[PDB]
Amino acid sequence: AAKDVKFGNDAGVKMLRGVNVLADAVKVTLGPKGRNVVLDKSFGAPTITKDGVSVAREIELEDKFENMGAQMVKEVASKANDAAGDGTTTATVLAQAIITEGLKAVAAGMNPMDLKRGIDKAVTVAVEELKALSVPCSDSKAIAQVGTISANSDETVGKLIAEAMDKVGKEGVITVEDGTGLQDELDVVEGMQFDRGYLSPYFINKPETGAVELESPFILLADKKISNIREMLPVLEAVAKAGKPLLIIAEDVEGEALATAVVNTIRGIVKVAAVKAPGFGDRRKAMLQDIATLTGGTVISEEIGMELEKATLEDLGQAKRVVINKDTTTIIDGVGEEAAIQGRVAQIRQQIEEATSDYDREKLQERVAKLAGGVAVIKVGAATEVEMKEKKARVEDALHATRAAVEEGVVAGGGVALIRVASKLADLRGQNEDQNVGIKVALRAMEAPLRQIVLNCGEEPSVVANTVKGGDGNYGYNAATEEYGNMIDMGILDPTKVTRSALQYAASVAGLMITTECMVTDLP
Amino acid sequence: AAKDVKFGNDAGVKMLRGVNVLADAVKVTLGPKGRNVVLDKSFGAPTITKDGVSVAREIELEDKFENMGAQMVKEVASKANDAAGDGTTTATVLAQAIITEGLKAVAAGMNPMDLKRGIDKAVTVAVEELKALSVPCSDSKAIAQVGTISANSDETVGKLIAEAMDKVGKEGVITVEDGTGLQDELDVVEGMQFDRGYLSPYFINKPETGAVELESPFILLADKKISNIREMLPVLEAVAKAGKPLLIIAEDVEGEALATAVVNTIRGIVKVAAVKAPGFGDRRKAMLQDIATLTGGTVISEEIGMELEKATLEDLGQAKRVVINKDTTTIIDGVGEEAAIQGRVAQIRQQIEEATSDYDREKLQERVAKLAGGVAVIKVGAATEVEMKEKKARVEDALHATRAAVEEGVVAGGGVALIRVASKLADLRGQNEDQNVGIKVALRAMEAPLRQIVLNCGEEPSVVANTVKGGDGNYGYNAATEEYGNMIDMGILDPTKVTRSALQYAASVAGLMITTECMVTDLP
Amino acid sequence: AAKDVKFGNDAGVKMLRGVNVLADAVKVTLGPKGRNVVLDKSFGAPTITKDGVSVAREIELEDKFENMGAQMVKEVASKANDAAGDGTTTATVLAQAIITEGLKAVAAGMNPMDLKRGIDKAVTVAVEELKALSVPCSDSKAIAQVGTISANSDETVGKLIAEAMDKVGKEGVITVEDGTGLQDELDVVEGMQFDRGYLSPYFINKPETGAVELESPFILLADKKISNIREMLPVLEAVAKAGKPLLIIAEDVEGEALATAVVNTIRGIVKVAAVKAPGFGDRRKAMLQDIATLTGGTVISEEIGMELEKATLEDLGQAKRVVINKDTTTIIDGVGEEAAIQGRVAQIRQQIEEATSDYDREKLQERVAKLAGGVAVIKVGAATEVEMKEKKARVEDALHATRAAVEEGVVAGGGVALIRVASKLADLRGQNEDQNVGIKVALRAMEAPLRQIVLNCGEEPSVVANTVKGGDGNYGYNAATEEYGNMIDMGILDPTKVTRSALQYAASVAGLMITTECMVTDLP
Repeated sequence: AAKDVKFGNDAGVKMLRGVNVLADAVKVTLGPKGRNVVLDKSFGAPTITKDGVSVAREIELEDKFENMGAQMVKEVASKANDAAGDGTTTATVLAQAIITEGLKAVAAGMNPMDLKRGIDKAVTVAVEELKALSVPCSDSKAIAQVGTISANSDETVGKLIAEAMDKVGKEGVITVEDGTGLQDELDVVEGMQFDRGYLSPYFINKPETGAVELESPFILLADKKISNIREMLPVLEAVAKAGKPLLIIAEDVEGEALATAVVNTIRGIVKVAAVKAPGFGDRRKAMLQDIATLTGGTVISEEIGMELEKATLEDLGQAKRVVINKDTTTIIDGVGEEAAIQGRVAQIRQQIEEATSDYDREKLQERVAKLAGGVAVIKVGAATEVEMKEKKARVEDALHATRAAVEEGVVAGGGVALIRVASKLADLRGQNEDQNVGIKVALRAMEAPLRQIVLNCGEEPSVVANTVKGGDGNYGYNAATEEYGNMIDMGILDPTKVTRSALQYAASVAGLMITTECMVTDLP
Repeated sequence: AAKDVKFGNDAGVKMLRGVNVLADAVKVTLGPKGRNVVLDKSFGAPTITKDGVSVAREIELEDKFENMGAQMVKEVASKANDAAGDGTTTATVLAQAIITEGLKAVAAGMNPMDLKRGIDKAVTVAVEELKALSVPCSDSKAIAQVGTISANSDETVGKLIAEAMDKVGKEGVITVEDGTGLQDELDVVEGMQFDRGYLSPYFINKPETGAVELESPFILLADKKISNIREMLPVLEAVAKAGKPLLIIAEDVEGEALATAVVNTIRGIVKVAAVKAPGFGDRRKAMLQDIATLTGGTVISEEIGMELEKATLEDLGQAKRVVINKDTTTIIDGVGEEAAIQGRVAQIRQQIEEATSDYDREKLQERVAKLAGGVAVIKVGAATEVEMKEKKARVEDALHATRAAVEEGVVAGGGVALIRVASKLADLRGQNEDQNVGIKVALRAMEAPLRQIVLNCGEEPSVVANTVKGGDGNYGYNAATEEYGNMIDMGILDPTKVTRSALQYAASVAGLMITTECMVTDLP
Repeated sequence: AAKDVKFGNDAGVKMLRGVNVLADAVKVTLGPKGRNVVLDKSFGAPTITKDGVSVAREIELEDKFENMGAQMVKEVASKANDAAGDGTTTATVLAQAIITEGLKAVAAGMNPMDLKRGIDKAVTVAVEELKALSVPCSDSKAIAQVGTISANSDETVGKLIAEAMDKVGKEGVITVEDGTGLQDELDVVEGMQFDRGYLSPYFINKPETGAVELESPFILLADKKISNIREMLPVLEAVAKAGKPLLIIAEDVEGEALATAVVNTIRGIVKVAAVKAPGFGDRRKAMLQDIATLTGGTVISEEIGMELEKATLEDLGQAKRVVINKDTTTIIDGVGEEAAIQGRVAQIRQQIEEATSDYDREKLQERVAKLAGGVAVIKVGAATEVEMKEKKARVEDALHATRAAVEEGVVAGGGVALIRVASKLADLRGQNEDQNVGIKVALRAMEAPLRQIVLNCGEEPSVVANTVKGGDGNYGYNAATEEYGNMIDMGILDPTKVTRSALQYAASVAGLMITTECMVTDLP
């Protein structure tokens, strides 16, 4: 359709306005003294929330250009939460900061490309600095401390996490489920998890968390690309007769007839979810085998002349439960044959011993790790179903926070780590002056989160920032108690991974936006 | 419907406005320091891009006249990319330049026809000059150097290209596919390629590249003109039963019932693509035979009393994969019979020996070349599916750049070749003064690309252009490092074919537009 | 009246707009290829001019704020012409340049006060550099060369100047008058000149040059402050009876009754001009004596009981002619008594010998210099009254240019001196980064005049500037011949004083304007 096109500063003011609406709405919720945000609902009474992610989700602007600015920052900042399990609001606050001052410099005549180089440099060094400031979290004592901190100081949740991680490894697969009573339960089970999410977002099940749970599903393993439902109908019918849901693990499901029907048609009659087989090339085939033996099912491969038209229920595998999300599939309890699973693990173990290269060995043992590793299932018990459900949420949150913590450590929370590394980089320079202001732009932006936090406290942000900067190490301001001190000792910290992801993604969009000369959108 | 008609300068200002919007939007992305362009999407978050071809694709204007101007330049400039595999944005920048100054002269009272003759002359001589400035790229060392340069200095990609080209000829057919693992693979296979594109653009498949891939398709060869689906339904049903896609190679498919249903109806149920048989007259029939034997299928000819109503699956040929685009069809792995294929090649080889004219011999051997030539398939391997997919793109790009390079050599990139040849033509003259300004208009326009590139660098374009022009040979400005030097040594070059196609097509529309006196369009 | 008040950037854009109208109108006339400007007149046919001072005089804007911006730059830039006899347009061009980029930086968030400090520093050093680049003009050969150059290469005018200056000193008082015939005449005459201009601009006589000529006027010396006409009427009557004009040299004339009547009433009946007595304190009295003896008149001092009520014609002095302007009064031919004048000069000469301090000696000899110096009168002869009048103008212009040249030398004209000193100051820095951009702002602005000059030539200003900067010494671009070379040898130069005044005044307003936060004006 006829388009509306904007160039330079015109497009600049437009994006800045859309970003400021998004950022200003979301940032009010930042910190222990964060304010509420009311989100209207046609469904009934408005929702009062402090979850900056929920607010962002509702932000859409009327002006096509301004809306483009907001949707850009929203997309990138969301990648932070996906990556580190948190960081979206901080990413938005930083983004707004870098974009605001970056565009000012651009409008002052500075070179966009240089400004971006400077911003990029400061971020590189700053990430190094965060890495240095990081406090590791490896021992079970640490793991529990982080866990309870994330679970709002719940010693029990920390224990659970630490116990699960100890019983399955810090990088092992751990799930959280509803308890059967008062007592918590933990049991490692034959299972597996691979980095492959649902093909269609429309597969989301009851779990509001943006996931899909399937009780006793039938796993269908086919290394073919299923684009049409025709050669799969018989299976679907049989599955339907069983009343059990279905999980389709194929090379890829094309939205021509299969994914089309599986979604558009199966909106209640059946529970079917589809995901891509892990890996590519030959490994894709091997892994499907691992999954097959694990679930006790067989893979349908055209190479062997296997026909989905003849795929009977016995070919389908099964698991106690399966949880799929944006980019992961976890097979919780494979109905596989213990000895068979052990046989494969041994078979692959042998292959590793006779490997002729590092690459082969690596991938080979990654597979045995999955099969031989198992899944640790946490069953959150409580006195009442309400408590149980609430605690379960806490466990899920703490689990993510802790995993991120074991991976890259922990750093002073409250927006102090960012303002810390920034104070160090005061002598950093670049190939030229534009690059230098670029560097300054990033450094000043690193103070935005703390200043926002102190703003919601009704305190003076430039005074607290000035004070925190003058200090050293993990010395900061505790907005909860509104007293200065050692952030780590005060138990106010964030996984270094979320602070890093937040900064990097924020700098990413800020950079793109600062080096954008033209915007194209449909006319109203 | 009632039309709106414009004449002379009125139509002139209209087209100029439509061209300036299109060119200004697209040219911001030119050069190593090219800026970003945001393209709104209703599908979700906007797309931030630097691909001038993507931007152009989105340009549609509200004013009917201005939009005509833009659509004209877009259509011709796109032919450059199709021809040389690149050149569209440069073609647009040049076009804008020639059109801007041409119309000024026209409005000054100069003769449009003369102005165009002058422009046309300058381009003829300039193309000769580019030919002279060209550095050949024939030896495998050169082929690899160009290949890696195109693959962002990836020695491996250059190797691949050179290896493939050596194993199948520099003008042989080479395809790129996904790897089966870490290692790259290369294997010549039974295949063929002819200059015939898809009948309907609506046949475009998953490949966003404006192409269509078909895995294990059934090739239908019919030298009849299929306008109605009736006499083809039985075949379609059988194909459907096989679940395999279909490729229809017929004399021509008419949009009455066949192309209508094949597109409008087959939007998911089946995968059907249609293309015209190669050549015309008797050759059309002969070639279809070649394709038939190659794919192992048989041609349905009304001459022999063949009825499509009775066309069974055994009549249909098959290939491992088929890729069709705007103006080409490539049969990657014909399931033909080795001996049969060899028999035909021999049969035609004999025919060549007993040929009674140059024309006969020529076309005869063009056919044996296709059959006896084979297709070189490159399998891009990598450590991860992401890497593999990214590298594969690089290989595809480098492959096109290199093929263009072997054909017409290579020339100083960065908009330097055009400004070079232009500095030489300073004494060129024509039949008269109007023709002379015509010549000047084109020569000055040849500086547009470099000046744009330098503009995006934040540098002074008239100073760099002045300096580059004063130099000689492949001496230019390296916008990457922002230093002058020998473009070829600095590894900054373009295939002479793209620079040529860009200039010629740009001058084409510029000429038409400059000699346009009336525009007709529907009223709003 | 109710006011309209603006602050910060709002007032910024307003002043910038008013300055751009003023500067853009005036700068079109810059250089040998300067364009014309048409200034409407109700009096008859429009005036076509290239005199940037005339254009500026006509610039008044509708918007009260924008007009304030224009009137500010006009007032300061005019001080340059007053000081060095030229420089107004250059001052305007520079001012526009410094203001344009200064305000950009301010709007970018830079500190106004710092920016101004930087600008001020660059100007200080640059003036030093100009002083160093200066070519002295002292010997009569030089004086003549500069003179003819100013007189459009007229060897005769140069001769005249050099002859006059030699016959009366380089810092002596020289006047230009109409010739009595074909031959030029030059004669030193009993006269004097002091730095005191007319009290009311409404005293301007026939000389359109903004001056007042009085033939055989009666000089009235009164050290009293004349605010009322009452005690002066008798004198005025007597003067009227003589029909001769009158020059009133008093301590000060107050606009209550005297200056009121002398102007508002004497608009044709009499020719009366008034100026303040030179110096202050006791010196004011002494000097009046010198003037008295010089003109042969007597001073009326209340101290001695002198009453203006009784001031007869014999008390009034007389001179062949008197010329008064904005800030100077020149008594051309005092009817004093040779011996009396010689007596005073001797009397003061004695006082100098018995002086007890440097200050006394200095001022004492400044007085004898005036009396004993005399005035050199140049009589411009020609073949026709038209030629005579035209040549006379040339002599007056050349005389001013040359005097400025003897005082501070001469520098490469054509906007080359400014771009020269600027290229040297590339390493200059200040107390901080804002101060640094301030410095850069000034340096870049120093290129504006040459770039404008080359712009009017239809040439590329950034190319010529780049070339001139790369050169060294007085190497520049001759816009007249449009060839590079040694500006001084090519005879293209400006008195160092005008280039200096232009830069300083330009930086003055630019600084004030850049550090202005609020503007107040009446509402429309």
